[PDB]
Amino acid sequence: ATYLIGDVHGCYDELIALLHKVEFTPGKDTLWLTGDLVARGPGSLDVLRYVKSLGDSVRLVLGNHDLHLLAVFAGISRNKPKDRLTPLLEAPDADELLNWLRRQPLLQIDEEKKLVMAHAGITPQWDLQTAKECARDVEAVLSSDSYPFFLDAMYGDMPNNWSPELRGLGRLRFITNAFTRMRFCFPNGQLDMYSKESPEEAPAPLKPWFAIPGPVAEEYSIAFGHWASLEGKGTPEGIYALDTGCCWGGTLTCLRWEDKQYFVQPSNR
Ligand SMILES: [Mn+2]
Ligand SMILES: [Mn+2]
Repeated sequence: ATYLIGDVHGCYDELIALLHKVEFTPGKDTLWLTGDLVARGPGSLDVLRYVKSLGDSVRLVLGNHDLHLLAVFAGISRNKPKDRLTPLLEAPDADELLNWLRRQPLLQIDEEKKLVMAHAGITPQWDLQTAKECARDVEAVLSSDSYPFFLDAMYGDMPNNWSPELRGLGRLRFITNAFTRMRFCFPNGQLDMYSKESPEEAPAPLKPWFAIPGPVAEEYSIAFGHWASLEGKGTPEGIYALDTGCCWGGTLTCLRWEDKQYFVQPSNR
């Protein structure tokens, strides 16, 4: 069976309870994770250890907090106490865990299930071949010996319009923002990087990226996390928002793909 779970954010206990609820069995089942495995919750270290241990039984995409963790680890960004990352950073296996984490994809594709996963979704300005190429570009940087310079470069909110003619840092920054930070678009598909509220609270003419017909969404289902104030609701058919804010005291949600059956685990507050 195929299980998809949204942003875990270090909520290891809830993760394990949800997986026991479905009798998740490595070797017979596969787990898809939308990213943001770490930060806010208390068990980032345990989460990373367990997910890494699953090997081929897990298909992960990196989110924005995974990338921030990598930036703290390389000395690029400052650690926030609120992120609760110090046990993970001071772990004796920190190097192993994080060199594994930076080698994971930004994008997961399963042709037989017609299923695409990215942390934030798929911008409507992209077709599938382009999404793939951009994922491969950023992934090559992340898994190279020079990933700290990339992490330093990734911060920024422009450019917000895609073009195959984009180059260098602007290209990397747009790819990163589209995959890990996207929520609302302008009618032409151009990215907005300031509104994090629910679709009903955003001012016109902003709409969710998925309310704009895009070539990928026309042929594929798309699962994603990241956008907690969506609360998993309001998506069109074929769009699955899996982040229900477990680390914020909401719930951790698991979707079984074969029957589209939802299983939910309350936050441990
Ligand atoms: Mn996120
Ligand atoms: Mn998140």
